[PDB]
Amino acid sequence: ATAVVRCRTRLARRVVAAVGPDGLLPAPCESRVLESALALALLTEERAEADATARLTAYLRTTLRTAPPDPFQCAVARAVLGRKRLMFRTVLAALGATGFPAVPWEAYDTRPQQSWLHMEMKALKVLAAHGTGHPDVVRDEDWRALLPALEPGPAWECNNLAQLLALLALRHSPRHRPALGDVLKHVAGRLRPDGGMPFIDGMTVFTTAAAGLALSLLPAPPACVTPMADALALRRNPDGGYGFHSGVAQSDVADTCYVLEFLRRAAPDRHRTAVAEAEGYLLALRNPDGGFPTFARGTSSEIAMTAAAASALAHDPDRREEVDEAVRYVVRHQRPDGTFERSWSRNATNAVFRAVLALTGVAAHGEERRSRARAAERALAHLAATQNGDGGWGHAEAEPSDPISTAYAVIALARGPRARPGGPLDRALAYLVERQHPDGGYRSRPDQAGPRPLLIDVPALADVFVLLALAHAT
Repeated sequence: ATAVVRCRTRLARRVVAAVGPDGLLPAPCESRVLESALALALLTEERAEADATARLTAYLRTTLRTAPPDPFQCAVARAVLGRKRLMFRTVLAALGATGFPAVPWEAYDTRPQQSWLHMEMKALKVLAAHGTGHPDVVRDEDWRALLPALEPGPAWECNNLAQLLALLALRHSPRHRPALGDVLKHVAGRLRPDGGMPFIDGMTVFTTAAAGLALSLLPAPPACVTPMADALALRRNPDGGYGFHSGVAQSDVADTCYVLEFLRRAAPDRHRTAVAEAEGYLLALRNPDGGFPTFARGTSSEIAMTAAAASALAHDPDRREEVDEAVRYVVRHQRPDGTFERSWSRNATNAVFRAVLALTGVAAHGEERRSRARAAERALAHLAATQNGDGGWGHAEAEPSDPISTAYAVIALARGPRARPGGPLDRALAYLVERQHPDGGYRSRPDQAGPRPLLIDVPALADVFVLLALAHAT
């Protein structure tokens, strides 16, 4: 058949082969400068784990020299070697790189429902109180929020950044120091082969769900979709949603929508109860304006999450009203140039693809059909207007192409007119065909972020999102 189908086939064989007998597609996260620097600071201050500290030091020097990250992480590494604004500023101040923000202490107090950020901001509050010479300020409720960092094993919620900041704070407390020695051993044991510390253990639930969805959209889905569906469903949280990796108790809308989209196609009867519980999870999060947040009702609706939930819920015709109110929300928030707004993915094409799928997957007629079609047309026009000469898209309009940003654009354009020779979708597919490696895979600059906007590199996601685009486009 076509070069595109042959590319899709080779990629699908590779993705299937990567799924293990437990039904999971492993998705480890690469070492990151920020966490590697914090781990170095912590172990050095505690005069612990000499072998690990030297490996961390070598990792940071190599990475600064060969693949330097964004300027904030660079400044963090240089500090140790020799609200978001408040967080990042206080991190640099704790490492001696700048002054502590002259803010009321309440500036560090956040809603506990945002469990990871809450721990990070409490740890940073303690670091600022001690760093400015006001340790008496710290309240017992501040320390109490940090207690999960003293538990042995992997980090609480698989989050190495939160545990490291918490431990940097806790080492100032005589009452908590008996527990420090054993956790430092666990922290030191996490170093990757390159000597670095990753942000998180991985994103295997997110990645397995997106891969299952891609495989479920092929003409003949492989048999492995069933154990993949099984492996996801048995990991559901009590609220019916899904976190991004095994052992993540905080559910989120992005992960839950990929699981729900996959289960609806590959196991709607076998996992009927998990499907219903995921729909229930989403509906319980829905905001009065018709949008959906990432984690917690009462926080701002987000365009990409609202579009993802619209498409995920659209399968049930009984949810038509909530789905229409979500699509109406997407239309209302489209920007004057046809785009939407970034969040968990750092490229512009991510929210475009989610919006276009919501705008075209829910069947509409009459005035609302025209309104949705016009919005989808402007978004696809934005893609055509910003397409690079090589057929791909980058993270932003002037950036060089990358496969993941291009994959998102392809998913959207597959909802436009039929591909034609030399047209935008045709050229994008040709770009993806050309970027396929001998081993059948893709290598891409990463697009996930956390804490936004700092990039997270989960290399398993490149193959998975390219396969999802090729499954949509063929």
